[PDB]
Amino acid sequence: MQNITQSWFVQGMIWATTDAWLKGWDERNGGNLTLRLDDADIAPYHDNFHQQPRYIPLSQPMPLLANTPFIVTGSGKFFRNVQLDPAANLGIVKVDSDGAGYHILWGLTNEAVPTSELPAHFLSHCERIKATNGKDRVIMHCHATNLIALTYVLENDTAVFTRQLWEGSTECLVVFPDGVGILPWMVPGTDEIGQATAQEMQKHSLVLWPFHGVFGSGPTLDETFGLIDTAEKSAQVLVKVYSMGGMKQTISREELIALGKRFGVTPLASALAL
Amino acid sequence: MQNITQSWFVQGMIWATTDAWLKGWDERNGGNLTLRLDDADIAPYHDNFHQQPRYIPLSQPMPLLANTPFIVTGSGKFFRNVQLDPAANLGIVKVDSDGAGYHILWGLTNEAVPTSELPAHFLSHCERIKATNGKDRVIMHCHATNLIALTYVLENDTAVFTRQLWEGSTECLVVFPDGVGILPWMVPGTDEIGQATAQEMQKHSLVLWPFHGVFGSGPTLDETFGLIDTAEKSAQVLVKVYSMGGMKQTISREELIALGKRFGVTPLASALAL
Amino acid sequence: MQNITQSWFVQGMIWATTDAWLKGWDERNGGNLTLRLDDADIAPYHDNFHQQPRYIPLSQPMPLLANTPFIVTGSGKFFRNVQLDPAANLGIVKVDSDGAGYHILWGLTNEAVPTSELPAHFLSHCERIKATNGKDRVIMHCHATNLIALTYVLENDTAVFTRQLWEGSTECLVVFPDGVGILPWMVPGTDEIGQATAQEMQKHSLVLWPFHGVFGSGPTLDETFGLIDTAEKSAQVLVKVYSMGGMKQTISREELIALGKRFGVTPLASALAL
Amino acid sequence: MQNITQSWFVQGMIWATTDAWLKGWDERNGGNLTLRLDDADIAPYHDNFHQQPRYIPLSQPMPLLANTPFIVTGSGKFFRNVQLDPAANLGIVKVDSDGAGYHILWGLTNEAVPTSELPAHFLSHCERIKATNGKDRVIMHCHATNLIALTYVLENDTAVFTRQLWEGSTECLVVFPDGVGILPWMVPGTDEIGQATAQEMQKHSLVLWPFHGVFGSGPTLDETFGLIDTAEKSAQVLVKVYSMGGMKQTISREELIALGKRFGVTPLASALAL
Ligand SMILES: [Zn+2]
Ligand SMILES: [Zn+2]
Ligand SMILES: [Zn+2]
Ligand SMILES: [Zn+2]
Ligand SMILES: [Zn+2]
Ligand SMILES: [Zn+2]
Ligand SMILES: [Zn+2]
Ligand SMILES: [Zn+2]
Ligand SMILES: [Zn+2]
Ligand SMILES: [Zn+2]
Ligand SMILES: [Zn+2]
Ligand SMILES: [Zn+2]
Repeated sequence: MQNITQSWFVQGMIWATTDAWLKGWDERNGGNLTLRLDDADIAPYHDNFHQQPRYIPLSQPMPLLANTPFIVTGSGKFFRNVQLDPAANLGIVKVDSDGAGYHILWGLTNEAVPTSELPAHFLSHCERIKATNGKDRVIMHCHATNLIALTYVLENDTAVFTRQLWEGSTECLVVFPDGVGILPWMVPGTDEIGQATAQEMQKHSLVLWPFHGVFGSGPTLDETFGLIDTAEKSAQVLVKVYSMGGMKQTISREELIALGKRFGVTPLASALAL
Repeated sequence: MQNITQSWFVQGMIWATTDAWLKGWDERNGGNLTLRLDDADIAPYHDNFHQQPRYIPLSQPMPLLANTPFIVTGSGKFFRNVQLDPAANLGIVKVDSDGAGYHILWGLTNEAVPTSELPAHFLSHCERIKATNGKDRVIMHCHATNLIALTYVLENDTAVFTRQLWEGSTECLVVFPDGVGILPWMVPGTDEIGQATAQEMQKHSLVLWPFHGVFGSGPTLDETFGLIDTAEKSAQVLVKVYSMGGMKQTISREELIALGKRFGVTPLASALAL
Repeated sequence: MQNITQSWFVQGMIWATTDAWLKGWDERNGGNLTLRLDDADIAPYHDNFHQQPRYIPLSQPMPLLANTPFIVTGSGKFFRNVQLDPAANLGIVKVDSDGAGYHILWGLTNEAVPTSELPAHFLSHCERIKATNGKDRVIMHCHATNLIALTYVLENDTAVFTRQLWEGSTECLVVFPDGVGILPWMVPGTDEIGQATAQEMQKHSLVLWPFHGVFGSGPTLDETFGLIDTAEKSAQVLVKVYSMGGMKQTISREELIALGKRFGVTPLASALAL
Repeated sequence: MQNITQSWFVQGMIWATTDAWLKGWDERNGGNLTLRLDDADIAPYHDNFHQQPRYIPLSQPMPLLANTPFIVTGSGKFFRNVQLDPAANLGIVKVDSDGAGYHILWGLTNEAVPTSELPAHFLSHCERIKATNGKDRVIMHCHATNLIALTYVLENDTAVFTRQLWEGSTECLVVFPDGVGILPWMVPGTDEIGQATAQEMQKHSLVLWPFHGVFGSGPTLDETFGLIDTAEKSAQVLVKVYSMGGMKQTISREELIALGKRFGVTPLASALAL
């Protein structure tokens, strides 16, 4: 066999955090990542676990997550460093039988704790489980540069921002037909931002935090990264276009309608009506 | 000997898709790549082939491709992932004796299929074989960032866009004297876009899809990548120039004429007449 | 055991200089880095030391640094090259018992000397030791591209520049609540710039040199790099925003106040009053 | 011992071409590089040489280069590929006893030839040998993106362009006090451009070719790359500044004078007088 560091999920967390770091999305400790696992994923490795797993209570219980293991990035940890020492910067946590707290089964060495945003990641996992009949398994936050820049110049409105993003690369309507939900600026790490993000996650796989960054959900690390990368690539194109004095032409409503029909998706009505 | 993963063509596909990924041209599954092989390339490795190669019919037969093997990127596959698992993300296909379909000789594991754009890649291969007396072997699509951005600000016209690209780096006229053919925006993955792209490929080695990306043809992976990289580098320069308020000076018609004479190329007349 | 090149501190210097090089912050010999060590760090490796450590006097003695070892980048050395040959490009120096000079214990082969800016790094180390009760251990200088660009377009004033940086990413107020001190342009490598930078370091962990670059202080290589990376990422966002015609909206004073309260920091009053 | 591929000079050529490729300066075959060697460099490896070195005549003899070996990039070769197969993409050439031609001692396999710009590189080597009493050993050409972009917006005049570059990063006056000589646009690969570049090399270590790229000279690969990287980094800053609507403040003549005095350099008078 092998050590847990060579598992598909530890190697996956490494690749995702490194690639996000390399894109320029995760300065310092900016960003966090949680992946919902099955018991079968971690089972072969139980003797690599901490002998006496630390328990941390959850302020709000999440019975929908009872008995569920996750691999998570740590609080104050750098995406840059994950590849260098996965055990120091990542943890495997398991929510207990009534969803009242979790045990830290592996990693987060030297008394590290999960991302301060864990109970918020958990709330969004809950809404995404319901919204997708258990398909979604990942919540990813990063400081995607061009998407951030756009929040200073575009109206911070779901329909308006979504429509520009759709225009900025042909694939975007196909990739996120439900659009990108945009919150008002909120104090990060608060219960209130967690709740508001989870509420937006009911209707969208992508949520923007003006002047701060993006939140994405998806079934796998690759698909979730890909989702955020698609929105950020469109944002990159838009920044160049706006910098050159704006669109002389663009993808029309008629074209977006034809696109949604061909790919069997229902584009967000408000964004499409503009 | 060696396994097929170490062949020049599998290693070539890996390098090309990775480099395109690293340039920022291939977010998510954006992009696709097909390379026409000879029987001699794949022959040493036949016992590595799937035991019972899956057959897929072609909607339109292509007898010009009868008996021809290709290595191709898979549908829904990420350029990012090719280096990690070539067999999962790439396939070797061989068109049958009457060009009615192809067998999947190798790769595309777990029921993966070639790029949904395979019959379109095939149509362009056909036109490029005819246009170059069999020299061209590669069709490459990617989401080249600056070229995309320019399609929102420049007139989407072959002559006009080609002329700006020629101006944006001295080598461009020498590298693509036949210019870049620009289609109207079209729904991707359709028969209609495949046909229109193949028609443009009769007269140009590079074709642009407004608000979406670029298509290039060439004799080798390196030369085809190089061709697209040249156009995208010129586009990068132009974006910076337009962002700084536009050209105060540029390469003149007189200079472009002198350049084409020295290098023994015939610049596209309409682009040169501007 | 191991050679000194595999120590945490030599490997740390390698990663920090390489990453800064990869970010585009350290063309040629642009940039310098010094890390304050303990005797326990270098002790195991004393027999790897130069047999007869070269002594260099300090123009101004620094008794606060008596007996203190540092690992430092060399004068005229390239950040790019550190990874290739740490011993050629890095040195371990130890300040003597009265702070009158230092011995070169290791590295800086072929008669290389520490960064010409060593006595200035030392002055800032002194002010940062006092300002943080010995917590700070690193002084890092680099040519952070977007921060440089901003010094041609923003008022070069501590309060004004700090406030824009806070606005340019939500985390910035939390990461540098004391702000970024901005000096007038000064001739580099002079006693005068060393003194002025050290004076600014009394009140700020980050100091800008208009038309030149940034200086940061912190307790570890990672945290200091992270600090500079945070300011530069905000600057990158601001450059894009200014390029697109400026802020239509931004983080308000009210929001910054709420942010500082939640995170338990006191934002620089003058920057906050704007 | 070792094979020639592990020599300092083959490894140096690899690093220089790869790094230039990674910076985005060398799309396709854009760019070329020649390094003047001594007989002592190549001597240990003579039995690795081609058995019967191919001879190529020089159109104009260069007796100043008699008996001199060089390692060079090949014609039509990609900087990207050098790391993959140095022998295919690089050659060691040795100019014969009267400077009438050269033998290809090593590399350029499969009938490859040195950069079509070899006799031009050679002419500049000659002028740089004279200008520096034999210190300069490298001629490097690349398609440095931001420097190219600036040639569409700044006056293509030595004094004017040099002065902006000096302003764009404090170190530039110190690094190239003699300035950057700017030619008119010329047809590349011609005798005329070779001559004009060599003439500019009498007075400058850096020469710009509008709408095309840069040429640099220096004593080592690192120092020459560093020289070009410095000018390109300043150009990058200037592009951002011009994109944000231009300089509100900048490095003054008075400051540049003070800078040149401190560093013991004589700034180009015409650029300084502006
Ligand atoms: Zn965040
Ligand atoms: Zn067990
Ligand atoms: Zn919504
Ligand atoms: Zn596409
Ligand atoms: Zn067999
Ligand atoms: Zn056409
Ligand atoms: Zn500096
Ligand atoms: Zn000892
Ligand atoms: Zn201050
Ligand atoms: Zn060139
Ligand atoms: Zn011999
Ligand atoms: Zn001159």
